[PDB]
Amino acid sequence: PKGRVLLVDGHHLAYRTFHALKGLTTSRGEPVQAVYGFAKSLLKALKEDGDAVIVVFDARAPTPEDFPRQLALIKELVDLLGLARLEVPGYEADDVLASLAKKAEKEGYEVRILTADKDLYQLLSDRIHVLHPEGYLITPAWLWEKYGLRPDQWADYRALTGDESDNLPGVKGIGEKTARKLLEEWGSLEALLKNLDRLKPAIREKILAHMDDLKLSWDLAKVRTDLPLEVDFAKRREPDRERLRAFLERLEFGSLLHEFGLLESPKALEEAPWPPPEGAFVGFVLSRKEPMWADLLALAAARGGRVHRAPEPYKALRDLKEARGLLAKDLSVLALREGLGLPPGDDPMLLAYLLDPSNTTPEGVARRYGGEWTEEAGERAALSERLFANLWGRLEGEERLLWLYREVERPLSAVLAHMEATGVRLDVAYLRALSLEVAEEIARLEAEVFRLAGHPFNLNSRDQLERVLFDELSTSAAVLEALREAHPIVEKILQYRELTKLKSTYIDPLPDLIHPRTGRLHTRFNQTATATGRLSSSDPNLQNIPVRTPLGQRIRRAFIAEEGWLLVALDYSQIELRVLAHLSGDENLIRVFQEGRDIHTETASWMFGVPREAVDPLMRRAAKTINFGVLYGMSAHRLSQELAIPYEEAQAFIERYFQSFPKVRAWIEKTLEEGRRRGYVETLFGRRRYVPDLEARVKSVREAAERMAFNMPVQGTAADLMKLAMVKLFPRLEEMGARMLLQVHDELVLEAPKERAEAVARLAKEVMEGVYPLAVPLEVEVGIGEDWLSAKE
DNA sequence: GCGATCCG
DNA sequence: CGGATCGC
Ligand SMILES: CCCCCCCCO[C@@H]1[C@@H](O)[C@H](O)[C@@H](CO)O[C@H]1O
Ligand SMILES: [Zn+2]
Repeated sequence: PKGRVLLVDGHHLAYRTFHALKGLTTSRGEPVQAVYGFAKSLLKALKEDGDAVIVVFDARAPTPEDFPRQLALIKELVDLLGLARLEVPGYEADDVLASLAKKAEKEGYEVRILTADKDLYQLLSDRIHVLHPEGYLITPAWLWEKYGLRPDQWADYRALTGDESDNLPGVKGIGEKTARKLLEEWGSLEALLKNLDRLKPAIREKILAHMDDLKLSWDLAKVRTDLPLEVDFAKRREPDRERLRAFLERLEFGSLLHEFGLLESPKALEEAPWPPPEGAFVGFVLSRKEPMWADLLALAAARGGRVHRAPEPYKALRDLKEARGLLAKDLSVLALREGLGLPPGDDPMLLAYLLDPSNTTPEGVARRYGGEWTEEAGERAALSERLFANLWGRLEGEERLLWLYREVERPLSAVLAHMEATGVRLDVAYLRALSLEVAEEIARLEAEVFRLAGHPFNLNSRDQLERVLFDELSTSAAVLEALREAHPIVEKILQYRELTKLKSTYIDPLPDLIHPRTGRLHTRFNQTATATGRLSSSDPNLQNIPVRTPLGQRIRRAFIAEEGWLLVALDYSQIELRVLAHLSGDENLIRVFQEGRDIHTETASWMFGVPREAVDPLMRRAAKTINFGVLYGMSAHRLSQELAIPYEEAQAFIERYFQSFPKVRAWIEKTLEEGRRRGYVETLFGRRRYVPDLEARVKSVREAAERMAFNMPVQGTAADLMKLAMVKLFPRLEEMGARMLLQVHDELVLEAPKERAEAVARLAKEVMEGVYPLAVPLEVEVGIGEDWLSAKE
C-alpha cells in the first residue's frame, strides 16, 4: 500500500444529513443539520484517517430550497480542513467515486469510501472497502457473511431489488421469498440478464412480466470505474485553522472545533487498556479552563511511554490514587466536585516554576523544554511525564529548590484544590443592592462631567473624550497617567472610571460566579504565575479589590460565612518589614519589632530626635512613607513627591533613615552586589528569581531591575512564609471541622462553625505566628465575623 | 517601582 | 490589540 485514500461521497452524505437532525439551526434561523451531520461523519472517517481525502460532489432543480446554502458550507468546510474537493462536470458523483476508488487501488493505494448508498458495495473488494456513516467497515467478507454474496454479483443482485427510487415495483414472492429472501437464488442461471426460459412464477413470471423496469434498475451498475480523470492522491494539506474557527463559530459550533484538531495529532505511540500502572502521569481535556465549571472530556495516563486512555473519563478518575502531572491541582478540584477525593501529586509545572519563575503557563514551559501543549489527553499525559523526568533531574541537584518543592509547593497544590473546590458564599441580595447603588453613583459622575463640558458627549470612548478634553476651556499612557490639571472634570471622569471598573469587575460578575451545583463562588487560585512567588487569584482576582477604600470594604462585605459559620480573617502584621529586619539583620529594626513597638513611631524618633511621645503626625507619616517605600524602591524623587512638602530634603530623610537603620542599606547593597554577579536573587528559603537586567544597558531599566533584585527577597520570603503556614495549617483545620477559603495579600480567611470559631481562630494564629523561625517575632492579627468586612483583616 | 486579571 | 487600576 502506497498510502490510504479516503473517498467521501460528499454528494449523498450532504443530502442525507439535510434530512438528519432536521430541526438544527443556529439560534437565529440559519439551518445547520446538513452542515453538522456532514462534518460529524467526516471527522469519524478522518479519526480513522487516510493520507489523501477526496470529497466528491456532483457537477439544483427539484431539490430542497435551503439545501444549496448548507451545501456551499459543506464544500467550504471541506476546503477549510485541507481535504480535496472534486466535482467533474457532466458526471454523477457516484461514477466519479467508483473510478477514483479503482484508479487509486490500481495505483497501489488502499481505498476506503465513506458513503451509505449500498450501490458502491459492488466495487467493494480487498484494498477497496466502504466506511458507512452509522458505522461498520463494509468488506467482501462482510458481504458474503451478511448477504451471502460477492461484489462481482451484487450489482446484479440489487438489479432485481430496489432500495430507494431505483424503481422496480412488483416482485410477487414464490415461497414467501418475495425478492429479498430470493435474491441470491436466481444467481444460478440468470434469465433476466442472459439465457434461461421456463421457470417458477415470480422468479421468472415476474421477470418477463416486467420489461422496461430492468432498463432502469440498470442504475445499480451506474458506477463506471473507467471515467478518465487526472486528480492525484496527494496527502491532505494544512487546515486553515484561523478561518476554520471563524467558520465553526459563525455556525455556533465553535465549541466542537476541539475534535478537528484531533487528526493532526502526530502518530500514536504504544497504548494499553485503562488500568494505569501506579504513578502514571495523567492528562485531561476540559470544556473550559475553570475546572469547577468544566466537563471532563478525556482522561489519560502515561507511564513508561505507553499511554492509557480512559473509556469513561468521569469514572476512570476513581481508578487513580493521585492526579500526577501537568495541572494536577485542576484535575483534583474537578474530581473533588465529583464527590471524589483525588490528591494532586507531582506536577512538572511546579518543578519548572522553581527552576525559573518565568515559567507560568503549560503552553510556555512545554514549548520551552522540547515539547508542545496539545489538546489530547494522551498527548498531554505523555508530555507531562517527559517534562517531569527532565525538570526533576535538574531541580533534584538543587537541595534548596527540592526542599521548597517537597515541603511547600507540592503540598500546597492539595491545599489549593480544596479552597477552590469549597468556595465562599456571597450575599447576592447585598451584591445586587450594591450594584444598584454604585450604578446611581456612576450616573451622578457622568452628569457632573457633561455639566462641565456642556455638550452631552458619550463619555467612555477614548477618541471623543480626547476631543472634548482638548477644548474644555492622547490619553493611553501619556495623558492617562497625566489625566489632571486644575480641572474638576478630569477628577469626575476619573471617579466615573473607577466606579465602572469596580462594577464590571467585582460588583456585577459576582452573581454569575455562583456555581449552581454548590451555591457558592469558586475563586481559582494559582501557585505559579507571579514573579515574587505570591499566590495569584482569578475569577475574581481578590488581590485587586481595593483595600481601605469604602468601595473596597463594601465589596468584601459580599463574602459571607455559611449560615451557622463565621469567617476568620487572619492578617500578618508588617510581615515584609520583619522579613527585612531578619534578612538584613539590622539590630535596630530588629529591636523595635522585638520590643513590640510601633515601628513607624519609632523610626520617626530616631529620625527627628524626639521622644516617642513627642513624634507628631507629619513626622510619623514621613516615617511610614519611607518605611513602605523601602520595600519597592521609591527612588528619592518619588519619596519627596509623595511626601509632597519635602523640597528634596527627602534625601535628608532617607540618609537619616539609613543612619538609624545602617544594615538595611548594607542589605540593599549586598543584594544587588551578588545579584548582578550571580544573575539572580533569592528569598530567605532559596526561591530563585533571575534579574539579568541589574546589568542593563539603558539605566532606565537598570533602575527597574534594581527594584526587583531586593523586592523579590522580601516579598518572596513573605510569599514562602504564607505558603508554608497554609501547608501546616490545612491538616489541623480539617481536624477542627474548619475550612480555609481565601488567601489575599498577607491574609488567609477561614470559615468555621459558630463557636468553633474562637478555637479555630486561635489555633490558626499560633500555627501562622510560628510558621518558620525568624529574628524578629511574627504577629498575626485575627478577626472573626459574619461577613468578610466583619473579620476585616 | 512594576505587577495580576478585566475593560472596553 | 493593547493598556490601566488596585496590588503588593
Ligand atoms: C537617636 C537620635 C539620633 C538623632 C536623630 C536626628 C538625626 C539627624 O541627623 C542627620 C540628618 O539631619 C542629615 O540629613 C544627615 C545627612 O547625612 O545627617 C544625619 O546624620
Ligand atoms: Zn453515492
